Amino acid sequence: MGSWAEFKQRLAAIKTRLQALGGSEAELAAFEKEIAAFESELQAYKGKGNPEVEALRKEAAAIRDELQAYRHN
Repeated sequence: MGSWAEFKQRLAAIKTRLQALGGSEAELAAFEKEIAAFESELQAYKGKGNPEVEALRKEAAAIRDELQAYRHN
């Protein structure tokens, strides 16, 4: 419902910022602070969407490692 509506706008917000990474240190630095709130909120974003947001647990995973290189790309 409206819950997954805002979560979709966030995944797209990281697609543009990480598109540069020329600044990196000041760009994907806040990124790490994001994926962190993606787990604690994944359960508190609604009654308890475990399977629903579950798919977002596999995609957000690759969003962390690939972000380790942008730190200095």
